[PDB]
Amino acid sequence: STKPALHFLDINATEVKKYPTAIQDIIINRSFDGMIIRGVFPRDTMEQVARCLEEGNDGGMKSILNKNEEFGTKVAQIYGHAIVGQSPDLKDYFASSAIFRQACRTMFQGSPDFEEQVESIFHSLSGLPVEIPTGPEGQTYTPATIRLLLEGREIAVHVGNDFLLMPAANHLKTLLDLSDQLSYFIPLTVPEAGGELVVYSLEWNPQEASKYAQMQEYMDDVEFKSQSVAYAPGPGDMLLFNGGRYYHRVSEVIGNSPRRTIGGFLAFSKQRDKIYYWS
Ligand SMILES: O=C(O)CCC(=O)C(=O)O
Ligand code: NI
Repeated sequence: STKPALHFLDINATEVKKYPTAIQDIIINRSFDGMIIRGVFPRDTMEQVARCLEEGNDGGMKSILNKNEEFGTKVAQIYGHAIVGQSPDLKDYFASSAIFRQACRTMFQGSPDFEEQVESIFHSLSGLPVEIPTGPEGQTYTPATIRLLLEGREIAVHVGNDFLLMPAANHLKTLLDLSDQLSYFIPLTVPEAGGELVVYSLEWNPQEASKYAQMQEYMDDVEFKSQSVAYAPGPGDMLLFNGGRYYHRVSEVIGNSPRRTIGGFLAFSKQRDKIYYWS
């Protein structure tokens, strides 16, 4: 057998219209588990946005950089508050999201715009309208956050469907289909080595995972019972995958060129007639 642990497609962004039910196929039919979509953004756009962040002409994006220094020396830094990290009132989250959307729009200079381009892809892959959710008092969710992984840094193993048990999700649970959520991200800059997305074929099992202080130890126990795939998309490629269902991590960055990625999550509306995307 030459079957890998998970089934991913690999397409060029110019071809997304040939896959008008891909989102349905991942979430509903489970006929594959993810896709790499090459060239969603030009490499030149990725270099210019990265230079904005490096040099600080970033539209204010540096004002919402969370260095996560309290959480130790292995953790990612993040521009914007991700919703998984938040209290159920979401006040600070919605304020960061406003800053993020304006800064992001300024850095991409419409060439192409980040939100327009990502929405184009998700529309093509579903046939559905695509929206960033609105909060209950008219706030904006953020479409994305930017993760910054320096040398030696990683994103520890986690699984997206845990969000459905967090109080921060209360308002989104009034809008979303409560089946799997997908993850999407696009690298802005890639490291010399390491910084791979590792997706396990182990599926969401919150009762069992909860017995471990470290979720990595759970993965290591199941490995004792061909159990994962690793991906390193290049700049401007989108990785879209069933992060809700499958445990996943990002491996440690090797070398002094940081890994910078912009992305978030997506899911159907309750009636599966719209796609919502956020971080
Ligand atoms: O590497 C990133 O930016 C995010 C990886 C991840 O955990 C996800 O896409 O759900
Ligand atoms: Ni994730």
